[PDB]
Amino acid sequence: MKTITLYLDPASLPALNQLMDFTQNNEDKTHPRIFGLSRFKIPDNIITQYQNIHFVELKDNRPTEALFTILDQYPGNIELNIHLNIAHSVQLIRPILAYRFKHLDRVSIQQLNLYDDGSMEYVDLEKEENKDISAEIKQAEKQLSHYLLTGKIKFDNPTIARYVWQSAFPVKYHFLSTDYFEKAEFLQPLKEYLAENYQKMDWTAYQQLTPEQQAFYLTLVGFNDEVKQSLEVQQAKFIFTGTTTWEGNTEVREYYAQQQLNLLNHFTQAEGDLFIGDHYKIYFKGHPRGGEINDIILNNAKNITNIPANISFEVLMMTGLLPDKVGGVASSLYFSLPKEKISHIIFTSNKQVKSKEDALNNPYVKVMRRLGIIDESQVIFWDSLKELGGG
Repeated sequence: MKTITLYLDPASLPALNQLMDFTQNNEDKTHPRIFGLSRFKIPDNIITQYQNIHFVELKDNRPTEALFTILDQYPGNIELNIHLNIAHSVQLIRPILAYRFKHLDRVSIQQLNLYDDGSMEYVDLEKEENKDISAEIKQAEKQLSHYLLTGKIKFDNPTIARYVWQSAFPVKYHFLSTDYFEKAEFLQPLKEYLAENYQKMDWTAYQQLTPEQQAFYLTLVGFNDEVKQSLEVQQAKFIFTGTTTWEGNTEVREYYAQQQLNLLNHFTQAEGDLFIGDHYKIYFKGHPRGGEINDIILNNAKNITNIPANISFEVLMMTGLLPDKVGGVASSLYFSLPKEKISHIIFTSNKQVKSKEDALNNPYVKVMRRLGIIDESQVIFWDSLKELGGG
């Protein structure tokens, strides 16, 4: 009997957790492993160190049929150890369930480990607030066994179905926010249901491996030493989160570059409304699709250190390199940050947000406010901040 470990995720957070799982087990050079991590390319010089390592593409949050080609290489008795994105768990496991049903005597499912995509799960559960959660769980289970038996996916509550895997297999869930499940009242049937099967996502796994495995992990995540060392200086650190353009009544891109510099100045300058203090080392996390706007900010801000697109907040949290403060333009990414680290989040104008009021009704914002992670005074609409000088 062979165990085969499958690592599947179209997003980022589950993949980061699963690359950590691989890193921890990396002394084992031959354990059969199948990677379907859409955002991460494992280096050739890492791959050639392993035997029985496979790669599968995901198309619409589901591995392609090349997955069966891989499994066929393993005749005889197999048990599958599967790691999944929670939000997409139904689509992701699909081909796995289909393969199992053609080999019921040979192939079983050993364990599922599921991790949060991010804020999405929480924003989705909020939509389920006026339902009888207890009866929703019971139906989801019946519809899950029907999916296992026939392959027919039809869930009355796709969101709740993400949390019923235990009706069928051993499962361990890893949550960004266990407080949400323990404090959201409509969710109590679910909390008591998940019983011994959930845990708070751990961010300290990195601190416990060998220095070689740490290096290995930094490599898996594409974290160059240059940026890492800069994030290690012994000084207060602040990250400004950048953006592109917004509804500012102009196609003049320069205007958006100048205004973001003014928003940064509100954190950076003693005269600014959001002043963080004179002793903070400043960093910049520009929008990936920032281009030349990232260029102006970088060239017109004083000693600001740029952080490249691949080093996400999730990457910093996994390696313990998250700065002391994070502030700037709003992104759902702020959902993952510990409370003590969030300073101010500023929302620019678009179709969904035309004011602070609208900003407070943003989905991920509403759940952070419910959780006590940010106060409404930390939420700011962009044009409420004055223009600061130059000197």
